[PDB]
Amino acid sequence: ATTADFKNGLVLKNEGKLQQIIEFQHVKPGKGPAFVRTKLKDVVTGKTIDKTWNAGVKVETATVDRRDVTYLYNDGTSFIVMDDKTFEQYELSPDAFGDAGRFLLENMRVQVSFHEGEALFGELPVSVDLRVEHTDPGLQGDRSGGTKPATLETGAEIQVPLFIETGNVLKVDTRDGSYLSRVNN
Ligand code: NA
Repeated sequence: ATTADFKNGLVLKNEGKLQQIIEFQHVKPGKGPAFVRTKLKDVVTGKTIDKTWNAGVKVETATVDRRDVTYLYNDGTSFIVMDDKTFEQYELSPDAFGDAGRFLLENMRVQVSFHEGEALFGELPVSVDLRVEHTDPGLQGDRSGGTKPATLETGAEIQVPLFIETGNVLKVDTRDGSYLSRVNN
């Protein structure tokens, strides 16, 4: 409706794009009119910009419908994906999950967001369990502290503590590709 309606995660229809408010601030400069600064992220492209607004100016929002979805596979071109409730099978851009698509497994439960029935983007869980394809031998005398590169079953690489071995199943933070913990048998 207006700038007063601004909060983080709110998505605007603006100059032909759909842009999420990542950060906003109402500003009273103490000389002249108030205005708003918004850090905006194109939800599709991921490109972020800084924009300013005349305080109280009309804005137009998009309702984003979030659907619980299962990732099936990569057909060489698209991510193939099934809507959990409807069981409908459709294509997503390989980019639709950002850098975190790095960590998609077959049959991973994900969320996809829509405006007027068109997929905008997908999200993995914050934590996912991925197996180690390869890392250097485990060192239990912590003897090499620090971390070593590990290659996950997806081909994604992360830093892991020295005690990790090939075949270990790790918990991984998808927000920044960081080691969380080792899953036990
Ligand atoms: Na992939």
